Amino acid sequence: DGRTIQEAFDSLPRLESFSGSTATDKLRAAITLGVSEVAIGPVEGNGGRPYEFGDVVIPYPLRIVGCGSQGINVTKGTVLKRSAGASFMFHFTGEGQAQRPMGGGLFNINLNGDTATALGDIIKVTQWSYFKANNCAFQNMAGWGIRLKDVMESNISGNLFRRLGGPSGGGILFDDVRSAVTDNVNNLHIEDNTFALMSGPWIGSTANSNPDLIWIVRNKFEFDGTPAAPNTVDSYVLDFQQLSRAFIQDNGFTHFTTERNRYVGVLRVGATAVGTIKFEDNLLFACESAGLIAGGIVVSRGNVNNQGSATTAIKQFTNTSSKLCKLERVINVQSNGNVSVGQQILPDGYINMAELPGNTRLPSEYDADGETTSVLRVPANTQVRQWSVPKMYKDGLTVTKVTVRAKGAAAGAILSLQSGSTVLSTKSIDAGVWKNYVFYVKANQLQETLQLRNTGTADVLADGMVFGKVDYIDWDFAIAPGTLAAGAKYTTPNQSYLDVAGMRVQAVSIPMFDGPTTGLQVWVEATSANGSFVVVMKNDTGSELVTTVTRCRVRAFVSKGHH
Amino acid sequence: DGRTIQEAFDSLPRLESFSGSTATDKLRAAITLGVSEVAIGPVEGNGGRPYEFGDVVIPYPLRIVGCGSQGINVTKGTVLKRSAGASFMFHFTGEGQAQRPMGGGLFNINLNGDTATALGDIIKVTQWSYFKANNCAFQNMAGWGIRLKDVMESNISGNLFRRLGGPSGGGILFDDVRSAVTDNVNNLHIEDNTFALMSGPWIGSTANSNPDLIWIVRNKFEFDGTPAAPNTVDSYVLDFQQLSRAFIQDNGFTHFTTERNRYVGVLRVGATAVGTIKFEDNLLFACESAGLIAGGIVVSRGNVNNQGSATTAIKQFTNTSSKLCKLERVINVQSNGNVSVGQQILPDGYINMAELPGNTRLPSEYDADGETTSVLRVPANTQVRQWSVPKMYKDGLTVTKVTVRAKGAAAGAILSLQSGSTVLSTKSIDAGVWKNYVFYVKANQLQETLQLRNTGTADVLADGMVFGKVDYIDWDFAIAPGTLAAGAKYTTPNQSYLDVAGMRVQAVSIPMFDGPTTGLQVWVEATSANGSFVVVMKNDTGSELVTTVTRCRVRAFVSKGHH
Amino acid sequence: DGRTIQEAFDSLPRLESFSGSTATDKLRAAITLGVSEVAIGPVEGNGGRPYEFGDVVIPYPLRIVGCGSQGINVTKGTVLKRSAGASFMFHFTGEGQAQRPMGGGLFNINLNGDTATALGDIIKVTQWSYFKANNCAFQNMAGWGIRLKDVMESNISGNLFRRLGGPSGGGILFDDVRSAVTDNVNNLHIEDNTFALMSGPWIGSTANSNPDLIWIVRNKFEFDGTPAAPNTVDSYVLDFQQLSRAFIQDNGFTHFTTERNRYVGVLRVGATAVGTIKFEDNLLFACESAGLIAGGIVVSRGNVNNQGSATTAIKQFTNTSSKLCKLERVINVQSNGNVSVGQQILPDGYINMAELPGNTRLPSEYDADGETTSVLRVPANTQVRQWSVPKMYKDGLTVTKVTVRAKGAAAGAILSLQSGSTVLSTKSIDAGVWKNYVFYVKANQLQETLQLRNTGTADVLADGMVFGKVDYIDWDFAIAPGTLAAGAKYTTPNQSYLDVAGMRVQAVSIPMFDGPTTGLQVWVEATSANGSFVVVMKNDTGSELVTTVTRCRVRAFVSKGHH
Repeated sequence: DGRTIQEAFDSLPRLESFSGSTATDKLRAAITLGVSEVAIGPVEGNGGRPYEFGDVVIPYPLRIVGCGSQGINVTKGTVLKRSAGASFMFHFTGEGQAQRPMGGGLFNINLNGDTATALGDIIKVTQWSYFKANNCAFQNMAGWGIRLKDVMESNISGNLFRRLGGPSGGGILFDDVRSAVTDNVNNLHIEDNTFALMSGPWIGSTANSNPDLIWIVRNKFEFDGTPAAPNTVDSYVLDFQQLSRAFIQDNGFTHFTTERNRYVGVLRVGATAVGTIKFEDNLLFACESAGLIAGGIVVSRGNVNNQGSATTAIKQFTNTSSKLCKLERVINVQSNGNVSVGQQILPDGYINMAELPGNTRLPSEYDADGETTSVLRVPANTQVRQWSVPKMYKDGLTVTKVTVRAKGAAAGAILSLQSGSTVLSTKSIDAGVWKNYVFYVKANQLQETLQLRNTGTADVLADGMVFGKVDYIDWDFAIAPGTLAAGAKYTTPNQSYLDVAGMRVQAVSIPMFDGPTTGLQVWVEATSANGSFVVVMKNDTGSELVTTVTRCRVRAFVSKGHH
Repeated sequence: DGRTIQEAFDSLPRLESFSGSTATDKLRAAITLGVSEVAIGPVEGNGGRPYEFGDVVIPYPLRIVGCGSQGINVTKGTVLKRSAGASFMFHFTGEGQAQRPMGGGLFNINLNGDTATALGDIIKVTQWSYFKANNCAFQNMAGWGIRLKDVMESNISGNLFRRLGGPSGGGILFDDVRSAVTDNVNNLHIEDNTFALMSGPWIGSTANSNPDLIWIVRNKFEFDGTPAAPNTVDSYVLDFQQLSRAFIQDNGFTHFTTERNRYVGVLRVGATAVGTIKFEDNLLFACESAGLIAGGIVVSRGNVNNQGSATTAIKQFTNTSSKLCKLERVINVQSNGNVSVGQQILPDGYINMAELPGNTRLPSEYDADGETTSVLRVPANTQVRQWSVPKMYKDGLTVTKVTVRAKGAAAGAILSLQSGSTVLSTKSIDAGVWKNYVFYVKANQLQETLQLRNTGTADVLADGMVFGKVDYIDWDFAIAPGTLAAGAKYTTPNQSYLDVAGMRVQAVSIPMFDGPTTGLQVWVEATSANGSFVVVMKNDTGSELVTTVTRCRVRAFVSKGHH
Repeated sequence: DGRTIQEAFDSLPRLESFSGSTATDKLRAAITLGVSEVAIGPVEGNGGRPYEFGDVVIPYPLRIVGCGSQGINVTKGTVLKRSAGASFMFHFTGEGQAQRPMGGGLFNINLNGDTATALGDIIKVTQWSYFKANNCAFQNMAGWGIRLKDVMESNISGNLFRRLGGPSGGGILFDDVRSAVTDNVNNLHIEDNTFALMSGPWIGSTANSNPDLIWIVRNKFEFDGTPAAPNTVDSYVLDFQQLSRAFIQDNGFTHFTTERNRYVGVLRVGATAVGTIKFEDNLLFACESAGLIAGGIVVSRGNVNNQGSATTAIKQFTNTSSKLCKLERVINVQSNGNVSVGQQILPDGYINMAELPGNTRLPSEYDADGETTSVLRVPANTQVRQWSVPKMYKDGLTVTKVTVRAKGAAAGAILSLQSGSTVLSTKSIDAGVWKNYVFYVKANQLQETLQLRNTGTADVLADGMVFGKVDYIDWDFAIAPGTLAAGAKYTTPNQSYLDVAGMRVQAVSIPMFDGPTTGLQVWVEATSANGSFVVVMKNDTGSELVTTVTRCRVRAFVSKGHH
């Protein structure tokens, strides 16, 4: 002893070597002793061969430290191979534990499956928190690299994932929740990683996985080739049947195509997905499709695909989500720098109705002819949406206009534009077609908020709207000029600015009519300084003129007050 | 010796064990020797108990390496407890050092306070650079986790912060500058961290802290519960009384409410804060308010709150900053996917005046009725803002119009629109109310720049403006038709296109007037190809007509040149 | 032996000590043995001096582990100095290797050059993957810190770079590709780093480097001072002669000016650069210029410069790229919070033509007078761009208008607006000047897509366009009133709504003419309910009137259908 102070036999560097019979049977000698960190040394101390573990169960936050690195090659560093017919290599599980396991993981380790085809899992983590897998590899099997169930607060960064998955595998799997829907995968970082040459979902989640607050950022995903096990189904690199808050950002994705192992899209989001998925500022190369969004709130912006050697421009998300999606185009630039798919050219001032606030839950649905393909279904006697009027417009001197693109599901839908419960105007909605419905708000009618409501008896599908100030209002009114003797004239009823615009009328257009006014000399007389007017119609023919018109119309122009 | 080459007693693995009497008195034996790295081994070598340090002072970049992990549990890994009545556990300080300490920190260590209520600091870092605290924990006291004064170039990532703070504590504190305002906290990364169940500011700064270039990104902040010490005051998760360049992005924030330990908002920014704070693309859940911005330039976009179980939609930032803030709505989506707070519906083409360039410092102030609540105060004889005219509009054939929303602080404010020192037109500003002031720029007056100036004698508050091309210009002019005999007519003075629009006039509206024109047949005669015109007013009554009008007006429509 | 189980002499902790003669000659004893990890201990075991390596070649993924930290100071931790006249310290190379090196690097090491002026390289990495350099320093020479050739999948994060470069050095260099253009630098992370007081490019690439998928994020770049070797040429902090997919985001940049060692700009991008460079959300302080973009697709948004003590507002990117660039202003705020350079005020609805899709590669070029300085050159008989018409506009009841800003390179350019191969209308383009060319699409002509084509015989330069719905259409038509006897009148040919607007005409303006209409009383008669009309011109003079006009024009207003 007397090692200048302590004793010798200082197995503080608890390497695998101190334990028992064989590597895997040393197993719980490691674990039974409840040692905190175990060194695993390089492939030199096992004679060029990897240490071979199988079905090792870790019930406590055990650091397995290595002296390898992220990388495919197996000839330098710590290397670990799954055993002949074992289901997993390590199962870090707090199932049955009084206190939940918190910490531990895999540091500096090249982890392989026993064979390039062994279905199963490499590393399972169940009911655990603050697992880290750093500077590692996960490779060489046809099951899942890392399988996660009820794991929180965790980190998987700077690793390689390769030759993983197939028919019933993939990379990192968010499995079903363990018990309650809150026993999910949440607060997990997947960063700085490299994914390559894999089958199944590269990252995925099950139909009951309920994941939340997932970072998938600054990774590199690239096809690379087909592994031992090709895909049996149309596949997506990121396949999340459920997903809540998620950042999927600043990643590369390269060569994901149908012909290349059936990667028909980059991201797929299941119908039952909820929370906000940000798919933003990814740089793609020669990818076939952004993917399929069947559910959730998904925001996609800033993504750019260089088409490279691909035969076609990237296809945009197919969206059938029942929820607001804001899917800005994935820009397609050809390898020569030419844009062949640009930003979506929207109608000026277009707002998809799902982007507006409202007091009723209104599921979105797919319509091929909707501006964004996504439209609200609004049943009878139900608010569409209600929004705040800009403070610059509430000056008593601004006419505004709402144009809404709508389709009746059947006969009898009516849209009303309202200020609160006051009905401003109504439009009957034509069944079965998209049409633009125009509603003007006189300057004296505009208040704090506006709403559209279905006041009819059938469902209306609401696409989007344009709302804003206008500098004129159209006006049509009854006339009855009758039969005029030679030289006789008729003067229309007064058209008060109050009725026309709700505010001073600056001027009007020439008047037009619901029929020919042959032989009528027409002019306008102001009846007040505020732009009220009559139209005068004088028989200029020299003999009796039987007029036919019964309506007159103008465009009335509006500016401010009297100065 | 002759250890196949060297000597034995190879205390190159300098564990705590080689030093002196007790853990803390080993203290400077460690430190006096000036050893670079010290291993601290797991809770097994101290008999299930943590090693207990207090008031240990580190004057040199000392790595304290551990074999623990980020995590709450104290039963596996390196664990360190503050001592009975000690103020701190470690003080990494370069106070008095000839050369500033640069490096060192805390690697793989679960750090606890002696008791869940001990006010003080766990870890203080003063006058230091390139401190790293990685894979750690900071927990179990009512003071500050990490206290920072004059620390630069540093990193605190992948840690847990929990059961910290209260009345006079919090998580990570940016304390006052040490001496000169440049002895601040700058270039610090706070990433990949987990904050939980804490009181005070989770991250904060003092009124004299002057921090700059701070990342707070891809962390998880969640209420979790109330710790031993509840908040005594209304609190904010991020409370920066001073802050310059800062990225606060891609974080989760969950369940921050008044009822939940008085977290009345997520972010608060002090009045004296300066540099650009980016609060962007955070995903919130059941949070009560974005917070209160009392100062600085703050940009907030891309944030989305899922309201979840909260009773109310998230409230938006209250902003009283004297400086430009660009605060895009934090979108509120209900747990069912329904938007109940959408993006702010702005007037079409609205620009808040603080977003424009100008040659004078003009502090912003709060006005409830301003479009963004933030408005400029512009004293007499002072420029409001000046901007560049788009090159597409400077073709000699484009009329433009400025609409500015303004309120006089008192009688006598005047806004002038100018091209350089040339005054284009003026509007007297009404005291005490918001009104829209309209200024037209004839096509022949538009040059390189435009400016608004207060040319009056009182302050004007400037909200925002709309500036853009228009396809018409309103025009009003003097007439004097007088008394007309039967059949007699009056022709107005010529209305030159040069005066009307400054360019060819395409057409005009019907003319209106400052009073009734009963009995007057009115038409327009072109006087040139370029749209100049007179109005003719003919007495169509058959007897003497005494007219009353003295002004005529039209809308004049403009298109391009003559072809 | 019988070390309670194993043998003693357990040189599993392979420190440098076990090898051979001297540090560098231990060289391949380390390497020949093919040891995976080598510890290098602190400056204490070499008597206060750094271990001094030179021209050490590593052909296999060797971890060189240290117990230092990122930092300038050389008195605590592992420190390594280049030798007297050696070209490099380590060359991690897989040149000649059967299997490519994958893994290894530099962990916890302060790496210095022998002298502050030694041109050369500190660390070269050639033909390698998954190199990591973490928690390190790279300092004290006038050559390159890290030189990279054919390195992939790699990471350089959390390091210090200082007193590096000069005339023929810099920080991190992406050197030429090794053999095929795919033997590049790709999938590399440069994060969390600190750059300081350096010359040359801080990060750069050669004219043949072809880099792809580079992160440069959340670093701190600051002038700091001039090193031993000042710049001999105008320099850029980031100088990438070639660069494809790259994220340059969330970085600080501080005090980069011409006077401060000739940093004339922050980023320079070479003419032959391709793939999408995102320069986004950087926070600059007292920087002189964003830089010079001579090539590639570059997207720049969210950047803000606080001018601080600098004398001038930051200058914006100079752009001469042949490819689409979307360069949103770098906002300039003065140290007092006043904006002095705001967002670019664009014409309302402006789209630079390069942002649109098209079937032909059309290189962009510089024009000082272009809205963005970047314009397309479109030769004869070639499409300009083609875009999709918004679905809200394709209702058969919407008139739209294209305004395109264009300059003929020479006489004879013609722009045609077309729906597919159907020509809607044409404009001859004036040589040598920018002009706005207006094209109206009647409501009955609008289909699925629109295109502009050069149908002339010279090149046209295309700046940008405005495309959108309009609520009127201008119309001009032939008349022949001739000589009218007293009281006689002329009625123009019918103006069908079909010809005027392609849809119902709501009203028209007063008619104007190609000359004076003195003495003509003019009115309009509707000829149908759908807004067709004639103009009547009656001689109101009482004697023969010889008219002179031959054209009449109106603005025609359009709304929806008949209800």
